[PDB]
Amino acid sequence: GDTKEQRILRYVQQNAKPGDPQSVLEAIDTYCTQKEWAMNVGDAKGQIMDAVIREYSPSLVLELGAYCGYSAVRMARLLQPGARLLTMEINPDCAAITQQMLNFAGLQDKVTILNGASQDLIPQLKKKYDVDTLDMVFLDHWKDRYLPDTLLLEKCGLLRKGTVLLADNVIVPGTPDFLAYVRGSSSFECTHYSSYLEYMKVVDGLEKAIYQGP
Ligand SMILES: Nc1ncnc2c1ncn2[C@@H]1O[C@H](CSCC[C@H](N)C(=O)O)[C@@H](O)[C@H]1O
Ligand SMILES: O=c1[nH]cnc2c(O)cc(-c3ccc(F)cc3)c(Cl)c12
Ligand SMILES: [Mg+2]
Repeated sequence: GDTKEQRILRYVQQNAKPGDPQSVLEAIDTYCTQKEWAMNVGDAKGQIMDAVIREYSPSLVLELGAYCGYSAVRMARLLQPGARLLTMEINPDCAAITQQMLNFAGLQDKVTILNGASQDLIPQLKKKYDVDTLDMVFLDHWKDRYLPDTLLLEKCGLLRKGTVLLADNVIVPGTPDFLAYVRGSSSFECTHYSSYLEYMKVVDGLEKAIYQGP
């Protein structure tokens, strides 16, 4: 009766070392490679995300799209003490898996799961979650939302000079509108990171777009 996501969690629960985030990541990677593909950011693009977290050391990170919690584990494990991750997930079943995955890895104290559509939650961040500004945003939910969620973040005043946006899948499935925006706009300084689609040999990439403000 397991969903694909419950199958991933079941595999982690019996194979990974409890309280060990790295072991959790390794187990998910193993499942997706050997048994059944899933849309985790994956290890190859994961290395790029790790480098970004390490370089900028964000105290408040926002993730759009949690799924099974793979990327939340990846990022949370690298956050400095005192730092926090907020992750938005529209699907309550995925939000449940993500919560269990974080609990297993022992990272539940660094992460808060917000349930609902990013378009609905973003305007609530300041009032309802005491957010000042964000240090980093990881966009990895659905391609049609990348551009409007970015403008929504700006409109709500959640980005500041230096805020790092990191977008997954800007090549496959591809996000031409978002790319047109960050690359064409003086409000952003951009870097493309070429890599591979999770657990595949197909080329994909991340885009890092750093907000310069007005
Ligand atoms: N508008 C939206 N707001 C919040 N979540 C959304 C959304 N549109 C799609 N999603 C969710 O975004 C997820 C994309 S898959 C996310 C994978 C994850 N970032 C990882 O690397 O581990 C799905 O679980 C889907 O339910
Ligand atoms: O919808 C997605 N949201 C967040 N990340 C995603 C991802 O990393 C990959 C894919 C994808 C790419 C190619 C393919 F053949 C099937 C699926 C999707 Cl579709 C998403
Ligand atoms: Mg993705």
